[PDB]
Amino acid sequence: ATGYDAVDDLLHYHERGNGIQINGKDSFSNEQAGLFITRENQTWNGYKVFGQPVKLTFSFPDYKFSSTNVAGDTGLSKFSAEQQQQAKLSLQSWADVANITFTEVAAGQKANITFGNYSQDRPGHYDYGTQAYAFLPNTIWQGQDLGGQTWYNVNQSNVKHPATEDYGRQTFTHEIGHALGLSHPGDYNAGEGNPTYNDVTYAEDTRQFSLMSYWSETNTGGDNGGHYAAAPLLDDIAAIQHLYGANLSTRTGDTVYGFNSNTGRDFLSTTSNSQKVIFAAWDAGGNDTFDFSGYTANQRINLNEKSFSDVGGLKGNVSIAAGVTIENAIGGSGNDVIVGNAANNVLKGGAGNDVLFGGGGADELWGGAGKDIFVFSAASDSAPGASDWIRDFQKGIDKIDLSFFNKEANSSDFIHFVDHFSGTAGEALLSYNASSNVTDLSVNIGGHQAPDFLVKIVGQVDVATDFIV
Ligand SMILES: [Ca+2]
Ligand SMILES: [Ca+2]
Ligand SMILES: [Ca+2]
Ligand SMILES: [Ca+2]
Ligand SMILES: [Ca+2]
Ligand SMILES: [Ca+2]
Ligand SMILES: [Ca+2]
Ligand SMILES: [Zn+2]
Repeated sequence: ATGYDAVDDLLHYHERGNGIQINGKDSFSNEQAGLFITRENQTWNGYKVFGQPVKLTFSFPDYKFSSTNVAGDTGLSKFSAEQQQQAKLSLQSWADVANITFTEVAAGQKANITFGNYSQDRPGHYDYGTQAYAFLPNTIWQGQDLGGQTWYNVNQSNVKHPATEDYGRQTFTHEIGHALGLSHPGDYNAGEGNPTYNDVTYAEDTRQFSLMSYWSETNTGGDNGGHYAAAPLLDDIAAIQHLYGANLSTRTGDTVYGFNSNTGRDFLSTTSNSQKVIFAAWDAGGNDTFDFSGYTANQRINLNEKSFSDVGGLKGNVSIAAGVTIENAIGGSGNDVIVGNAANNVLKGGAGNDVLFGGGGADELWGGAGKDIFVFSAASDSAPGASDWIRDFQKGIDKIDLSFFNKEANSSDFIHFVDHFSGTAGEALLSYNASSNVTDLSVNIGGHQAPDFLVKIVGQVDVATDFIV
């Protein structure tokens, strides 16, 4: 396959919405999913009151063991230090993406959101079957609002030890989601008490898209390698930003995600090949980098909004929220596909045989070691006055892929190299400056005397060996 083939594949990964069908189910857009996840229309600001900020209190009540909660469970207890630590990280991950402020109050004081353990379904009888539950805002029961109560079965090791068992951390984030107004992404009525993914309302009801889902990411072709996302995923972000607005203050500086991270978030960071990230990135400003340099797997990194990447040997485990511009990407030692966006991007392949695609804007492309391919598919990819730079081209090793153009023209003779321009569309001209070590690649795509495409290349280029046309 050409570099362009790989780029095209990654660009059309997890297409959604616009009425298409997936797995025999309706596909929802990110926006549609956010609305459906919030279909109960309940918020802490009121019924059908959307887009407004909120300040909420939370606490860890000192629940009495022989007490019985509103759901009929007993053997209650206070959250441990470990549970409190992880719950606070889950709270923060919601506050990162929407205009929610969380403030802890004392155990005995009235709080909007509470956390408690249960262990028995009736006195003296331990429950090994259930996991957790919570009540949405404005859930009125016997005249009282249950909204904000969250409850967890501490017999489950993941609930007891969420710092080392990542399903426990996901469960905290999930139940807080309910406490904020999110539902499961379907009611699964057709399942009649024994539901499966076959009972979803829309195809993207999986853990690839929402941690409010219980269905495996594999149902949509994801693969999280046995791990569970700690923090709100792509459609969760749409849902909670619908409810309380997008947080425009978050990570507005120059932010590095992955290796060498300055996020100060465990779920956005890694320090080793074995530590696998799973996240949907929310970022409100600055010049940002997806640094996946420390992974050995073949990776696919897409810097477009709402798009999915294959990172660290997982599939569809990294994504970028709607409205977010991520500028730079760094691949690992594997054979990577790296696709930029309309902004100026710095793309670095690292070792391995990589495919780089800058797209629009003035991009800076580093193949690194290996046999790399730099792909172009529009004049606007590298317009005179905003040219791409390929900063480390090695003749006889790297390649420039212009194959899109002759495929589109259905002609082997559209793109062709000449020693001088004539005005004929398709002409390509190489000009080598041995003094500066820079080669110019100019192409007349649109059919004018002045070329409308100019790539600047550090290094010699051998026309006989270095192109895919
Ligand atoms: Ca940033
Ligand atoms: Ca940015
Ligand atoms: Ca690489
Ligand atoms: Ca770009
Ligand atoms: Ca490389
Ligand atoms: Ca290279
Ligand atoms: Ca470009
Ligand atoms: Zn739930």
